[PDB]
This record gives sequence, C-alpha cells and structure tokens, in this order.
Amino acid sequence: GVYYPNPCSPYPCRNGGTCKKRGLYSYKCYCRKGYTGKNCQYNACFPNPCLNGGTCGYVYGYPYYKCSCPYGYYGKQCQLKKY
Repeated sequence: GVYYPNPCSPYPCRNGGTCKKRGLYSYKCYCRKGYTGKNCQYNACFPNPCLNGGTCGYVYGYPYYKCSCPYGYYGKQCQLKKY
C-alpha cells in the first residue's frame, strides 16, 4: 500500500487533544472547550476568589474564565451584596 506521512508532532494538547493536519498551511491541535487555550492542558474554571459562591463561566476576552457573582450579590471580585 501507499505510505501516508502524517505532518504532526507529539501531542502538546491535553484533555481531548486531537491532531488534525490541514494540508493548506499547517496542522491544528484540537482540544476540549472549557479548559484553556490551544493546549487545553489546564482548566481556567479553577476556584477563583472572584466567584464567592457565584458562577464560573467562560469567555474569550479574559483567559477562558468568567467570574459571575451569585444572584443577589455583585462586586468587582464578587465580594459585595445586592441591595
């Protein structure tokens, strides 16, 4: 049979790392959404003092984590209550 060379390298991505070569320019390493950037090796939704019992969401502006305050509370770092 014909040997098909795979233009890729050892996985730098974790938590669902999948190497997909894109013959147009380069190979793209996919990983599970809701962890971190291209490698997804870590989880941005770690316990953050900006939560304070709130909601740990995700976002593209900040480093893949959004700290939302509890319903009835809102601060800058979610250290304040709603009146």
